[PDB]
Order: sequence, then structure tokens, then C-alpha cells
Amino acid sequence: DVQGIRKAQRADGTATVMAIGTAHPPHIFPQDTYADFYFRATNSEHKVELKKKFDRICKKTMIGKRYFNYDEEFLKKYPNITSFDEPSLNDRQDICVPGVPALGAEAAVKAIAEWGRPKSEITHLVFCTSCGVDMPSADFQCAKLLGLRTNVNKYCVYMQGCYAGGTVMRYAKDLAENNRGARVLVVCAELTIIGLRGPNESHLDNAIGNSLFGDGAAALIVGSDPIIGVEKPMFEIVCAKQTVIPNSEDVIHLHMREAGLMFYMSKDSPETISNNVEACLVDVFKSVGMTPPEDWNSLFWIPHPGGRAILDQVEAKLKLRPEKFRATRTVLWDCGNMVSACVLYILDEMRRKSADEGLETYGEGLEWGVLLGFGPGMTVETILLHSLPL
Amino acid sequence: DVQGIRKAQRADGTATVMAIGTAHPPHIFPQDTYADFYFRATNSEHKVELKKKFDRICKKTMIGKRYFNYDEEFLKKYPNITSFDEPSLNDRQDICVPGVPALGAEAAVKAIAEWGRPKSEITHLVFCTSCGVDMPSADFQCAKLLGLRTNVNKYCVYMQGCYAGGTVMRYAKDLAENNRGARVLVVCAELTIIGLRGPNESHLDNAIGNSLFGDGAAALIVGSDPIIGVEKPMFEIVCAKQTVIPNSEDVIHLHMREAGLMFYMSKDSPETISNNVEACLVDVFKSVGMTPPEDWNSLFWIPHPGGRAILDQVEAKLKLRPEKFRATRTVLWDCGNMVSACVLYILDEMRRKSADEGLETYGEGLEWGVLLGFGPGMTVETILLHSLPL
Repeated sequence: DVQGIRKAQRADGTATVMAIGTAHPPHIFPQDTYADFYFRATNSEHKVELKKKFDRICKKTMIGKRYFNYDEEFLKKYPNITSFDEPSLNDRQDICVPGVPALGAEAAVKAIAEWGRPKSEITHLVFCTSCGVDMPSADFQCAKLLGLRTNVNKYCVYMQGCYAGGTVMRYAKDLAENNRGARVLVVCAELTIIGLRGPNESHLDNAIGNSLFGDGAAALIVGSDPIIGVEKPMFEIVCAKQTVIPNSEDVIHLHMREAGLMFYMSKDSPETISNNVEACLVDVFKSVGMTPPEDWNSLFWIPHPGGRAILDQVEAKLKLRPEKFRATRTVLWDCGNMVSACVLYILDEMRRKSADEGLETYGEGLEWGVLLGFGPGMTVETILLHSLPL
Repeated sequence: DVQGIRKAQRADGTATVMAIGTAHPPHIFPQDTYADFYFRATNSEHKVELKKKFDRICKKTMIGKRYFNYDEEFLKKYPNITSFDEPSLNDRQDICVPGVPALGAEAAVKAIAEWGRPKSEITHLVFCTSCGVDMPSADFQCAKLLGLRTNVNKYCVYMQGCYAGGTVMRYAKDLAENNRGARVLVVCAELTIIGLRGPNESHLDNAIGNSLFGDGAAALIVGSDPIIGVEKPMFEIVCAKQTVIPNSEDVIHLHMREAGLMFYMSKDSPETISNNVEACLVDVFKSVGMTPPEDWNSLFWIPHPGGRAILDQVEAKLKLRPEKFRATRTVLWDCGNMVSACVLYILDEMRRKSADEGLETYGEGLEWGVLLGFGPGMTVETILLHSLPL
């Protein structure tokens, strides 16, 4: 009986985040001296007017510090990486191919420890990075490092950029919900040395990238039908939808070249996202038969902090009070833009605080919330969350 | 009511393949003259014993011809590509980044035509390639070319190699089954110029790659709950599991370098796969509560044709009759090894032949069958299929 098999195979309830772990590489770079370091490490101190421009840009980021897997001494071994576009992909791959699954595994071990169940109960691995590619891929390496079962179903989410924190939640939803007993380990890990490069005055946008991106890894356990008393259900992934904004392909794009990953951006990302986010929010509510709230302040919020300008304009467009993006701005200050890992860090910050503040739910005491990823396309990932009692 | 939303959101029945379309690039290379073409185009005719070995290998492939998006005249423009390892990734990307989604879209158009419903009813896109990477990624480009709805949920399956034909079936199963009304467009497309390179005597394995791989694209429509009288349900995806074989990481591996994609393989792949496939098959049956058949000839078979030696040894291990891999060997002869597309072509060949012969089911008149992907890791994708009345 094929239908009986299907009925027994699938889960009952909504996919639920039940653990979150994070990990950083060891080297801390304060933002207030980053321009000094960067123009020194790229041998560009003669570009004095460029250097002030970059210092002023760094002061506007609302990033306090970032973590990296390299220090100034390390980079001296790679003059090709600190140039603008000398051949360098091979060296970057030699670092990122083993390094990204290793950092991801550090976050995964912490998520598994919080979860408190044996790693042998992990049935699915969703691994996400925009930093390096290889065959067998980074999911294979992470599973090996962690000792997962040999028949774990793996999903390698490569080169999905800054919306991919939303992407992995979308994957984990269907994996957890369609498979009885499934426990999905989600790992996002980024080592931005894949794209680090020297400044070039004809590509000021490529340079601003070096003011934003930092390293980091985050991991979740997602599953349906939590074991009550044992597992800790925090956020239910009710609806997950990806949207492309037409006529915005030139706003953000990144290309894998002989000089590594080359980042490009127009100035239009704040307005493109803010002019389109409302439609994405209505879509995700209407897709589960719900009416969107009249006041967007009724929800809790995990927007991806792609830039402080993006946050400010989305905040204005949605008429949100200044405290609503508190958790997001805290992670941005503490960590910079860790690409896919950010929104998972922010989910962690929000639920930890909500417990510290003894609130009614993990979502700042509110019932419903939205997690948003933004990135190349332009692409929006919109995740409708229902948070649970604390 | 979160659980009411969940019950309304999910589909009822098993994910079903209901359309298949394929497409090749235009240039046909007969295998019996390939060694001549290859050593001429790579300026390697001084390597006389190398050519003799390579011609002998080409005779053993059981490949009749392959399709490519380039001809001999085209390659004269790229002496870096026809070298062994001069810098060439940028040129390869310039071809593959637009070329792979375009070929994929051509196959998708044929699948959508067979399906017969409006493309606006496609809710998910699973796009798969090992030939080039970009941000926004190939799924974005294919969806754009096709004019899919802007909020299609996309899945970009990059760099999963020769097992990825199974991988995309594994993805499509959970997407279709967890989402009421969802229709999943699956696209596999490969342009092997990402890895084409001249011969070097210290890397005979890499050279053997040029005897196996050819270009191609295949597309599926997968959905649960077929609309009877409108849709054509053919194969139900009952169970889908990925397995890694321990201690076989060096058997097949591919690296993205400044010289493009570098293919490597040991001689151990036929025996590594054959010594482990039974365990994978038992796993997929026991995971849905079924006992495996005492005679493997009771099933129909879609093994990936990674090499004729793999097929021969798997056939022997499972004690299969010589005709059981007929559909696979037909595709290998007509097309070579098209990486992720092969098993989808073979499913098309099997269901077309089964209709031509007026058999009882699309699966050669048998009810249960298995589709197998094999690739780097080593990784096995095991897909348990139930075929439907013809």
C-alpha cells in the first residue's frame, strides 16, 4: 500500500527550531581601526583620499567589530589575496574548502549539546556557505567531522549569499515536516577570505564590501513533533517563500573568478528592498490563509542586516518603532555581516534575551514573527514564524 | 490554529513524476574518432603512446557518441582551455554561467509542454549543475528565462556531481509531498567545458574523464495528487536516501581551480560501489517497512552509467540478468555520461520504451524499481520508485 507507506512516513506537526549554536574564528578586528589595518595590509596607504572615504564608510556601518580566521601576519603570506585581482582562487580554496566545514562543525557541536539528543538521531544535514566549493562538497566534510550516520540526507546550499539564512529555514521546514522522526541539523558557515581583496578606485562598491562582511557559523536543530519534556521547541516555521524582485539583477552580484569571489553592488539595495518587502510579507500571510496585521509592530522581526541603510529604510517603510530591530542591530554591532549566519545569530540573540527578560514567548513575548533574508537577484526569503511559550 | 494551517498546507499523496523533457547542445562527436579529435585539438599528437592508450580507453567506454556546445573551430579560440592547466576558469565561467541555465530551460520547455498546464502553476524549481557557479545562481537564471512566477521556491543543487540525478529526486519528493498543489520543476543541465583540458601523463585519470563526459539537460515535473484526466502520473517516489561509503574519499574528487574544474579518480570506483550497493538497497526497503526482494530481477533499474565497469560489476553483484540495465546502456551509448542528467534520460527511455512495447507499467511492466546515483564521496543516492499503470 503506497498511500499507507506515505501516511506512516510523514510527520504530524510544524517544523520547529529546538536548538541554536554559534561559533566565530579567533581573530577580532575592531571596526574603528579597520581602515588602518586594511590599507596597510593592502599596501595602499598612498591612496589617502580613498582611505578617508573608507574610514568614513566604516564609521557609518554600525558594526563594532568582526571576527576572521586570519590576522595581519597571515595575510603577508598571500600578496595575491591582498591585491585587487591577481590570480588567487587556488589559495582561497585551499583555506575555505577545509576551513568552512570546520567552523560550521564547531557551531553544530554546540547546537547538538544544547539539543541534548545523540547525534545518531540526526537524519538530515543542510549545509550552507558562499565561501568555496568542492567535490565532495562542504556538507560531506561537515558530516565527516561530526561523525553523523553514513545515511544522513544532505543538502549543500552553495553560493546563495545573504538570503541563504532564510533559504536553509525553508529547506528545513519541508524536510522536517515530511519525515516522521526527522531531525534536521542546519549549518551556515562563512569564511569571507574567499572574497577579501585590495582596493581599486574604479570599483568602489567592491571596496565597501570589505567594510561589511565578517566570519561566523551558526547551527540549528529543526524537527517536527518535539518530545515534550526533552526537546525545547522555540519557533515553528509556518510558511517559507522565496521571491525575486524584477529588474534588480544589477543591484548585487558576485562572480567566482580566477581572483576569487568578486563582490559588486549598486547603491539601490535599500530602496529596492524597502519598496518590495510589504508585498513579500502579505504573500506569506495570505499563503496560509491569514490576514496581515494592521500594525507591523504586532510581530517580532529578524531582518537580515545586509547594511544599516537597509534596516533603516525597512524600519521606516513598515512604520516600526526603533526597538523592533534591537536584536538584529545588536548582532550587526557585535559581528558585522556574516552573510547567511546573521539571521540565525539574531534568532539566538532574541530567544536568549526573551528568556533573560523572562518574557511570554521566545519571540520577545509576541506570538508571530518574520525572518527575512535579502541578497542577489534581488531575492527575498520570507519566513513566517510562530514562537512558543518560554 | 498552527496545526490547522499545517494540515491544510500539505499534500495528500506520494510525489509523482508526470513529465520528462530532454535537450542536447548541437555538436555531435562520434566516439570512434574522438581520440583523433582530442589529441589534435589539444596539440598533443607528439604524445604517441598516450594517444594509443586513450583510443583503447575510448573503445572500452560503450559510448557511441556525445553532444557538446562547442566544435573544433570554437576551441581554437581558447588555447588556455585546451592546455592542461593554464588559467582558464574565467573563460569557462563566461560560457557555462549563461549556457547551463539556457540548456536547462530548453529541456524544461519540453517537460512543461508534455505536462500541459500553465507554467504559472509551477511552485518550486530544483536546478542542478556541476558546471559553473554564480550569484545570483543558475536557478535564478533558468527561472528568469522561463518566466516562472516571481515567488517560485528555488533550490540550486550545485557541484553534486554524478549522484545528483538522484539528489534532485530526493529534493522533489519532500517539496511536492509537503505542499498541497505544489508542482516541482526539476532541471539537470551540464556543459562539460567547465572541465575539458589537455592530457598530461602524470594524470591519466583526469585524461580518462574526457573519454566519458558529454553535455545534456533533462527536466521533470513532479507533484503529489495528480489531476486525473489532466496529468500523466508515471513514477511515485516512495523513499529517497543518500549514503556515504566510508574510507573512499579519494576514489572520485573534483576541485574548482584557476584552470577550471579538475577531475580525479582512482581505479577503485567499480568495486567500491558494487561492494556497498546491496546495503543501500536493503536500507531503502526497510526504511518504508518493506522486505527487499529475494531476486533483484523482480525490480526495474535506473543505475547511473558512471562507467561501463561500474555497471558490469553492479550487475554481477546483484545477480541481474543481462537485459536489466538495457535502458541505462542505451542512454550511455547514445549520449555518454551526462553527469546529473543521465538517470533522468534513462527514466525517459524506460517509460517511452514501455509504452512502445505496450507493457503493464512505465517501469518495464514491473511495479517496484530503484534509481541510483553514484559519485564523489563516495556517495550513493538510492531512490525507491513505484511505477504506475501505463
